Amino acid sequence: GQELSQHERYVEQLKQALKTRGVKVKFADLLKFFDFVKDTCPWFPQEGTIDIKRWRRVGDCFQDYFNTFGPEKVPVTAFSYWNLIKELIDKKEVNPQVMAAVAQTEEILKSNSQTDLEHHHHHH
Repeated sequence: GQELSQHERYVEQLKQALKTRGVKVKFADLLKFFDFVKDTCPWFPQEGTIDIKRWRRVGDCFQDYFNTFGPEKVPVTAFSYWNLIKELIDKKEVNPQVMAAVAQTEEILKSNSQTDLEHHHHHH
């Protein structure tokens, strides 16, 4: 999430995507959930493929994790945020603003790693 928020070319396309839905959120607020998919689905960037057929599994994952660890561990808003990206990818075919961002995210996923740098802190 905060990783993608630093890639300027992707940020330009996301400025269109955040705005076009009319949802009043900051980039920090959106990309917070992009961090959440990496932490819950470490295999998603390994597939390096961003299509709704792949993205549906991310929500299935949040649902499994939600039933196992409760709403205090996974928020119900994670599904709400997830739904926003779900419609964006499902209809990327008529949304070139996000389609370019889908391609850019795949490029960045393939260029990056599941883990890099001293992320020596998990839990709280």
